[PDB]
Amino acid sequence: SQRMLSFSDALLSIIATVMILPVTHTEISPEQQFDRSVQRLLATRIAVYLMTFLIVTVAWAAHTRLFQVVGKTDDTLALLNLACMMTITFLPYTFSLMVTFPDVPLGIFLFCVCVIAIGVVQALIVGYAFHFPHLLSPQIQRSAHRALYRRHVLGIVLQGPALCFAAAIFSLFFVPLSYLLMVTVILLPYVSKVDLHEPLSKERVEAFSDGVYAIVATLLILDICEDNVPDPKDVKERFSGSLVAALSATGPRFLAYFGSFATVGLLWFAHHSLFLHVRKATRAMGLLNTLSLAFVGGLPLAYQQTSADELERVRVSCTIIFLASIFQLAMWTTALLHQAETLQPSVWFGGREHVLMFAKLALYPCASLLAFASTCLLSRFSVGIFHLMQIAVPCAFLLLRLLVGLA
Amino acid sequence: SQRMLSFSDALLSIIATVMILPVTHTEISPEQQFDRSVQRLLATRIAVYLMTFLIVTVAWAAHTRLFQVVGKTDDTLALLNLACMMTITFLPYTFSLMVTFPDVPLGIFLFCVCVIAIGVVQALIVGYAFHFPHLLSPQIQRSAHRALYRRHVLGIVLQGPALCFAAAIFSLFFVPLSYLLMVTVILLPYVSKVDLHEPLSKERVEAFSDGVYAIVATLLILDICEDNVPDPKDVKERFSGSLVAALSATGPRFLAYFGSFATVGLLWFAHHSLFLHVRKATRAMGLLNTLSLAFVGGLPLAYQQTSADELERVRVSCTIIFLASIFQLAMWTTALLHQAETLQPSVWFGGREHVLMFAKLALYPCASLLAFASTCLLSRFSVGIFHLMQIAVPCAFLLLRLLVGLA
Repeated sequence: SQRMLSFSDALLSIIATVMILPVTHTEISPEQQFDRSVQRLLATRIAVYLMTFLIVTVAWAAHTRLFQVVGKTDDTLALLNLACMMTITFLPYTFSLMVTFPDVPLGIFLFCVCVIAIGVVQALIVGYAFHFPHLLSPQIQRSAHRALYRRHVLGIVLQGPALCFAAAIFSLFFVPLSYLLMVTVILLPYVSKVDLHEPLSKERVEAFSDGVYAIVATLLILDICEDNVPDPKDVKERFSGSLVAALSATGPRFLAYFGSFATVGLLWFAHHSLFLHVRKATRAMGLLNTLSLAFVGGLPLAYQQTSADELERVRVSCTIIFLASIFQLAMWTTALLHQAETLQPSVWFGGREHVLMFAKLALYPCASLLAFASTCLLSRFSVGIFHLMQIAVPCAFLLLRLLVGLA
Repeated sequence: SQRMLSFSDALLSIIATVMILPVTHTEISPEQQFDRSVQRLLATRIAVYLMTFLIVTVAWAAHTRLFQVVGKTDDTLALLNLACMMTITFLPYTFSLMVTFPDVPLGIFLFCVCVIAIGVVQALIVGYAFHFPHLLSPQIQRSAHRALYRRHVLGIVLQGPALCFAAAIFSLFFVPLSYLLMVTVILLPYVSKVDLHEPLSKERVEAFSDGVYAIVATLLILDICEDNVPDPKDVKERFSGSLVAALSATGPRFLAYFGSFATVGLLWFAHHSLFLHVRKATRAMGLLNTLSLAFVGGLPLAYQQTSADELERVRVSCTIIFLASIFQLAMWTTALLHQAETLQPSVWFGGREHVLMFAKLALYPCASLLAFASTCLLSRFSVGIFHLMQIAVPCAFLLLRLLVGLA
């Protein structure tokens, strides 16, 4: 069923985003005398977040590819894919167990137990589909007489788990540098030396993108609602017998959320407008989408420091913006492959909304590059001015594009 | 556009769920000598979570009703509804500001500022639609000549904000018992003394349900990933130079997540199977759905205590299960209204999957009622046995239903 995939992508997007939580609240204030240690901690949190997001995205891609061939789904497959969701959910904790405890073989053992678990869940799904082949994709067996496709399906869904099991066996009593056998789970699908590897549909990848955009836009208000509300005892504290004082004190956090939700929401708007006119995505499009989502998940942190010299924090925020928006612009740049089967005819080269899409997606990279140029001038606190300009232009952007095209 | 509503419902579901975060981690351990204060704190967190979920659901219903009449959407309306998302997002914090600081008029002022903000955003959306009436619903003005419908739209979208403004003005220098003028925002839509009030579509309400189910299933693994991983210094701590000891110590949390995700996932499965065969929902269906989602959002807490005499905690968990599942069973009970326009013909009274749906939705209420009966016996620790039985039966539930129907 198509609709179970909606819950699938929502839950897997939340799982992909789980790692940004320790990243957002990371004691950014340098009042403690452990600045080098704090920077090392930020480095490891960003690294683990990126790696976990990539791993969960790979798992989600595998799940949706499996559910393309078995699109028709009964209740039993619903329970089986719920078990698959259990396993994908437990993957990030095992990855974190690796990262925090590298030398201990137990982390490798648990992560590969998780990989074997997801693999055997997929294998059970495929076996149940095979035993009653009425719910497959319409052309796999309802139209094709080749049942040998089952062997390829089993291979693609079990190559990873077997390699992870072998890597765990190696790590038990061999050199722990055998991390590459685990990298094989992404290496082998990446290479195509030997219809399973068809690119992901626009609907599912866009649903994942929408879910991750929603969670990264809302996580900062999650932080606000956690403990940023003034306490009943706090009004007696600080000798401020009023609520205006506490609200003003917590105000910069609210300005941070203002900027964060604004930037993330308009990035989602640009991503959406890009994905309105795509009809058949490519693997490069999926890779650029996952990279862009990984780098846009970090905007909460970037704005969280830039709200609190500070030119370096503004630089970090603008660099995150630049990365997260160039990885969106690479999607639209990936039209030289073929405009016929990737983009709608109305948005083709020399199209009706042609320059509209160019500019509507290139303003954010343009804004970040102008910030990079502005770093030279001392009054480089234009990111707030950039915030206002970049949120005000799309309201009148149609008029600006019409004026540019008139000449 | 239909698809922008997907991001709408995802973000608004996350906003509706934001309040369960302080509820989940609420120092349940009674080792502190403030047990009465702890119980009072739990009471206020549950109350604020329920009220906030109801308020955000009302806001989401208003938003989706507005976007039914203006379903065709351009970029400008995308930015406007993003601003509406800003306002709906900020609503829960203002509600919490009320709850923590009741007597202070500032909380009322800020919440009504938020209400006026969402109201004026809706008003701007309606005005932009009116000035260029090419993107309305196909029958509002593309087929109906009555432009007076604009007055009713403005009334329905501005009656709430005006009443909240009046209530704030009252609270400024009158008795603060004027909370009822704010209850009017839900009272007036509830009453129908005087096509805007058409019941919500199955797609949107089911998308909201799927989003909230995903977040409530995943929030416990969020808690696990936050700080439940053993620390690099923790292995030196407790004189346990190994990882097995720390993993076993944090094990009951993982069993809690096992049970939580299992119960929430199968409740989502029951809800989904219920919503496969509905084609036109009613207002009673929407009310029962929002009530059920509110009461299923609390399962994380319930299992969080029941993992950690304890018969009372098991009782709380089973009571939450009972409420969250009777409020689903009331959906299916609401078929006596009309099976023709609510349920698919294959699932009508005396249908093919008739007893299938009855039992498939009634097992969880049956399990909770059996737990209530089992509380009498001393060995009432059958909820784990109930967990295993209730997750094992749906795998073979089709066979059980076939055997029952054979006789």
